Amino acid sequence: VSWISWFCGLRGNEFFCEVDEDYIQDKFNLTGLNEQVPHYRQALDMILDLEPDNQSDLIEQAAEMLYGLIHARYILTNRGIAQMLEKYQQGDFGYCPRVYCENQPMLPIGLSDIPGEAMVKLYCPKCMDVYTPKSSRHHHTDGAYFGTGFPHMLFMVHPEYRPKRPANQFVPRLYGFKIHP
Amino acid sequence: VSWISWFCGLRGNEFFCEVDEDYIQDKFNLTGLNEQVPHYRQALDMILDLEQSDLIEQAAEMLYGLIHARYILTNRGIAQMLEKYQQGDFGYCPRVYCENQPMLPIGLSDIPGEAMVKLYCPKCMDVYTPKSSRHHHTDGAYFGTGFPHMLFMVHPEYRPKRPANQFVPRLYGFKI
Ligand SMILES: [Zn+2]
Ligand SMILES: [Zn+2]
Repeated sequence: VSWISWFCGLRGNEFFCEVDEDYIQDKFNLTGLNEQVPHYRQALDMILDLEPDNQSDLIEQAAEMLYGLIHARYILTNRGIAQMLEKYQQGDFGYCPRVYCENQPMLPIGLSDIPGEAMVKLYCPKCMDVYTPKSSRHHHTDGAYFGTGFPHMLFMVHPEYRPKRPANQFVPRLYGFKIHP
Repeated sequence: VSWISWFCGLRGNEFFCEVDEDYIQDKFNLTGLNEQVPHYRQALDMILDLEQSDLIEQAAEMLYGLIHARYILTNRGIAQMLEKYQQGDFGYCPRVYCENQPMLPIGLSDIPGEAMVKLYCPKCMDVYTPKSSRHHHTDGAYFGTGFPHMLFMVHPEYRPKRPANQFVPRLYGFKI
């Protein structure tokens, strides 16, 4: 088992995909992450199952953070997008709660690209609005681990997947009478 | 425990309120329900606790449910519901920018067996599907289509201030 497969397999991390480590091997992708997560190299090795080095517990955390931040970049590359598109087709991220979006499958998104500013939310292509995950096992995931441009990039590479707009809409009525507004 | 209290207490019936039986005693409220639910009077007694055809029940629920939809249009009903609203009994709007605005139960139709009860957001003014599954077997008709409105059109002070914020898509800090 890889550190990564283990992570992505944990409960609450259903929204993540396994980042190809080739991507991680290209130092050019990790630009500026070093000046962002504590124990950078120590955490980077841990993610790569490389040599460790006394509560080396706080490391796993920075490994999460690091992994998380890398993920946000990865899913902008075609492979990442492909892996995510697959989880999309599997409904891994849930479906739009809005009644008239008829369970349109959602995509994970971040309200900010800066860490620790907001927990990952859910985007609906149909709606084009963002919602809060119904599960709580997802109320501790940083939106920054997904970013703000991911959902868009995906659809701006796979347009055939964009949904047809809602054939129906909510129409308020008191007794069969359309109330306005 | 009274049948009604028993019912409203079951799991999955958190959205219901206890209908004052005085209301039930006025035959004028039950107009046309008799030609809608099977074993009408048998089911009506059961609801009032009056002394495998455990179907006399399936209809008690239906009947109760249909009565409920009417009840919550009366001030008492509205009051009891408004209370459950203040308690968040119906959940909050999933929409991120509605900042957990508490919702109200609603029906997409007043006709039975046509759609399961959905959730209305005053802020949003849109309807959503309950996140729990224990609510995916409740008829919207037991709540009706005009209830949320009636409530707010009697308790305006409760209408929410519109969203101070909105979703703004961006690729890299760039509104797109
Ligand atoms: Zn939607
Ligand atoms: Zn709302």
